[PDB]
Amino acid sequence: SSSFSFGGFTFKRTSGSSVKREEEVLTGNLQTLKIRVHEGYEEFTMVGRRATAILRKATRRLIQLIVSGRDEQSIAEAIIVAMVFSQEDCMIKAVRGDLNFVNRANQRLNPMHQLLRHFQKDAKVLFQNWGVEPIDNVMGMIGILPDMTPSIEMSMRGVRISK
Repeated sequence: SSSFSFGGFTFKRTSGSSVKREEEVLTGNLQTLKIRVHEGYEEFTMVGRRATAILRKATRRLIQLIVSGRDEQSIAEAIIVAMVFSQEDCMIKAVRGDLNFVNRANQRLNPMHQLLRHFQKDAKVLFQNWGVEPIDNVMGMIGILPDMTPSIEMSMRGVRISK
């Protein structure tokens, strides 16, 4: 039906539904945010000049993120955007400080953009609370660790690398 841009990446759905839903979450700084949650399985591609990815997800959970990029750091940039987009609660909980990002008109960025801006600042807490898991490298799936170390043994939950 159509694309969009978020976090410096063009998104493009390739399966799943666009119904809305409101939910209140609580950050790790005890601030309340009101977010628009897509309930159901949806699948997107993500494209930016130094990385591209496939993102599969369901309700407030990332199923799978396969990413390719020029290197570890361009790959990390794809990962942070997908984690924020996932909307998972370990993501919401990784927030420190109040989020009050604004445009040049002193209007609030929307809640999703509040999260994105926070984690673009720095994703260390995000990555450390996300969860790691074993990988099968007999299937060619490369892993990446919370510190950006590539590994053939583990990876941050749901994340795999392919270039």
